Parts: sequence; structure tokens; C-alpha cells
Amino acid sequence: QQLMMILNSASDQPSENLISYFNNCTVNPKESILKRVKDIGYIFKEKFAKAVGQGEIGSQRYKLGVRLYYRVMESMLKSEEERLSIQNFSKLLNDNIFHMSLLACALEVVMATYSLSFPWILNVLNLKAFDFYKVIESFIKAEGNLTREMIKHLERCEHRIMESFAWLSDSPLFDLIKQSHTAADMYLEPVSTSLSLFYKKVYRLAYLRLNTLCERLLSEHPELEHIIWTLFQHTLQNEYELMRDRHLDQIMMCSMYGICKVKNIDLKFKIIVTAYKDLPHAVQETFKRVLIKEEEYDSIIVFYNSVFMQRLKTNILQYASTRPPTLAPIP
Repeated sequence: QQLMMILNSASDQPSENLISYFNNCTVNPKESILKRVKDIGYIFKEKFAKAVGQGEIGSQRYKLGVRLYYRVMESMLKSEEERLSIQNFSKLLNDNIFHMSLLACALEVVMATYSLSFPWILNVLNLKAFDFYKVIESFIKAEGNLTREMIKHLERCEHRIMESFAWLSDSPLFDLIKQSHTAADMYLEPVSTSLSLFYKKVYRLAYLRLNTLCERLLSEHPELEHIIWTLFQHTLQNEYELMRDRHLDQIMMCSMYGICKVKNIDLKFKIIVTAYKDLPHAVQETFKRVLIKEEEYDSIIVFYNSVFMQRLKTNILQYASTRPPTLAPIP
């Protein structure tokens, strides 16, 4: 309540202390910051109306988001003023993607509070999930009045991007992969620390879920988990194209079934799927509707046979050889 209460009384404009930060820039970003907000207001309100249909609420949502945007900006730029050279600080303030991400995240907090939720705001602003993902942790750190429920919501957004959204076709992620840590650092990157940190968090997320299912399904073969994880991590690292337009948990379940298969262990997909459902956010569509080729979808069993196996045949077989591949680090 404390945050929304502040926003209802807060200024619609940048404070003088935030303007003071603007003045310290070699290239004064203020004019472009104000115009960006005004122009985004117009697009936001229209797309809002187009969404909800006929019936002011739209204008107030944007107004509150803008107020929070300026609040968190000022808070975030206090730390960054110490951390960045004069040149980079100016570069950050004139960075469109930084501002759009900061604004999107503020709008998401207001939308979710007065609940069209994630990822609706990304399509409104034409903003890639991977670019938005860069701001979340620093946003949370810069806004001390966020409620537990909102932090959890933003963390949920972050994890949805990590598990699916960042892997959609056209995602900037694949460009970074082809090539090869505050929000400011990651937006200052040219056209990788964004890549490194993203993968580290994905690995952490992925092992957590694998651990859970393994502990419930393969206790009598406890050797299996680390082996399954090595297949999982290797595939995320080296066969990343399998993730494109698909879901982290699909590669997880296939790695389990795949490893158990080549160990001659009876673990039906049916048993795997059933345990998956008890995962805190798990949704039956993830194993029922899996992309195969050129927009045709089927169950996970078909995906495993037609795509997963055919790409990873030689890889999985090594885990049954006399020289199985070296176990992967646990994150």
C-alpha cells in the first residue's frame, strides 16, 4: 500500500534532483526522455482501449507508471553515478532500450497491482523479453517499497522470460549466442556479460526443477540426476536451437527420459509428466503442446522421438559408453 499511496501523491515530472542528474550528462537526455514518455503515452492508451474495449482508467494506469518510472530512475541513478564514467552515465541516459525497459517494468507493477498482465506490456512497447529481463533485478533493488507479492510477480516474470520468452524466434539472445552486472552495465553493452549472467541464472533455475523431479522419481537410482543434468546443461549450452520457440521444462523432461532409456531403466514419459504437474507453476500445455517443425505441435513423446533424439542421438549414447562424458558443474 505504501508505494501506491506515494504514486497517487507523486509528481508527474522528474524531480530537480533527477534533473540535476540529467544536467551532469554530456548529452542532456531530458528532452528525449520527456518526448519518449509523451509518445509512449499515446500508444499505451490506444492499445489499452483496443484491449479492454469501450468504457480514463487507461490514462491513469500510464500516469501512475510514469510516476513510478521517475521514482525508480532517480533511485537507480544514485548508485550508477558512483559506478560509471561521465561518458557512460551520459550514454545510459540516452539509451532508448534502457528507458523503455525501465518504463515497461514500472507499468507492469501498476498493471499487476490494479489487476493484460505480462507479457502484454512487451508487445505494447514492441520490447524484446531479453531486453526487458535486463532491468528486473536492478529495478527491484532500486524500489524498496515494493511488496513481497510484487517482487514475487517480477521474479515470476523474470523466470518466464528465462524459461520461454527469451528463446522465441528473433530474440536478441540467439544473436549473442551466435557471437560467443547491474541493469546499467547490461544496457551499456554494444552490438558478453548479459549472456553470461543470463545463462548462469537459467542453469540455476533449470537444475532446481530437475532436482525436484529427480528426487521424487529416481531415488532408487540416485546416480542418474547428475548424469541427466550434464545432458541438460550440455544441450542448453551446445544445442540451443532446440530451445527456440520452446520451453525449458520440455528439454528437462526429455533429458530425463533420454538418459533412463539408454541406461535400460523403466521410466515412462507418463510417470515423468505426472510428477511435473506438482511443480509450483507447471501447466499441462507444456507437455501436451510441444513444437515439432514448421509450426506443427504435438505431445512431448513425439518431440522426443522426432526432434530431440534425432539431434542428440550420438550425444546420449555416450552416457552408456565406457568413456561417458565428464559430469557438468552444479550451479
